[PDB]
Amino acid sequence: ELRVGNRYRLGNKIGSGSFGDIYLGTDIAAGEEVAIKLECVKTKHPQLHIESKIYKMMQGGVGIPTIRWCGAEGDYNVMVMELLGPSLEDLFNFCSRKFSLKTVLLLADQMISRIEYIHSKNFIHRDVKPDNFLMGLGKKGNLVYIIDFGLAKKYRDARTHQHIPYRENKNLTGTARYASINTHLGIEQSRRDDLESLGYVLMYFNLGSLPWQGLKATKRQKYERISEKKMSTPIEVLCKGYPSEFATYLNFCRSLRFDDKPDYSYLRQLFRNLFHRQGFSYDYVFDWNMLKF
Ligand SMILES: O=C(Nc1nc2ccc(C(F)(F)F)cc2[nH]1)c1csc(NC(=O)c2ccccc2OC(F)(F)F)n1
Ligand SMILES: CCCCCCCCO[C@@H]1O[C@H](CO)[C@@H](O)[C@H](O)[C@H]1O
Ligand SMILES: CCCCCCCCO[C@@H]1O[C@H](CO)[C@@H](O)[C@H](O)[C@H]1O
Repeated sequence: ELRVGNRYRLGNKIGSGSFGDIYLGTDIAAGEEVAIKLECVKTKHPQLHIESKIYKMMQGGVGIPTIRWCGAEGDYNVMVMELLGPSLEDLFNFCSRKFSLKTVLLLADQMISRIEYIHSKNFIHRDVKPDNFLMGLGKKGNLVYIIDFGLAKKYRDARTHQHIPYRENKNLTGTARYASINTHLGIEQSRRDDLESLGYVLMYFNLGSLPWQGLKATKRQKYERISEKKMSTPIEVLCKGYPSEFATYLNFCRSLRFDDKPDYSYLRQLFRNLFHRQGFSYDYVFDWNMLKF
């Protein structure tokens, strides 16, 4: 039996994290399960304390995981969080890697709002991907949460709101599959890039895979092939067979200037108007609704 924080029983691994994997655990006192993130202290660049600080700054926002405890204990840095439900990637697989339009639009609405919230607190996320959105549990089972602040960083000064400077020659940060075109080009990430990535996530959900997925290969040619393919795929080819709003969303995000504040409301309204034009009911009945978590 393994214990951390003189309070939590450590269980088995439930997932990966940017830096440190995630384990199920039990809060022995409260008789409740929790999620426990562990980072090895001999890791080359320890990050967990920084990440926990970001979670603390995000607290109180809708769809932000609650921190219960953080501390170092011997060979591990430990972060204990409220347990959440499955990831959108888990649920996508459950659903045979295709979501209905209704589900994609219900998800888009919340996901835009999560990103907007992180931006409002002065950070960019930098790794918007299905694995980093989790559904809640119980009464919050239809709430989408955003997680993993391991790659996040400030994009503006907290007092003046002066934007970070434009620069280039940046190494890739985040998943190549969902990176913005400017991220592939080595441009410093900013708010538009989180939103562009979300655009690719929504098309991934619509399509089942993206055109730059499953390319094969030095240091390496794989990322270069992804970048080249993504950069040369016409939006209208990517989005063929799906409502025009998906291409409108992507063109909008791509046209944002480096320091522009995105019109989040416009983007949410694009999808909401479509939702209601289609005559969907906003009843939070997702494709996985037969699962009762
Ligand atoms: O990861 C889960 N919880 C979780 N709560 C967290 C709280 C904070 C953090 C943080 F990042 F440290 F902040 C991470 C967390 N991770 C979780 C709960 S259930 C599950 N996975 C399936 O049920 C499933 C797996 C594979 C295929 C299908 C799956 O379920 C379902 F429902 F999709 F079919 N994963
Ligand atoms: C909180 C409910 C328990 C979640 C169980 C889902 C576990 C499946 O998911 C996973 O567990 C694997 C082994 O099972 C690990 O090796 C992987 O890191 C992880 O993807
Ligand atoms: C309580 C009943 C819910 C059963 C949840 C099990 C979901 C298994 O999960 C999955 O679904 C498919 C079938 O294995 C596969 O295509 C996916 O890759 C796999 O991840």
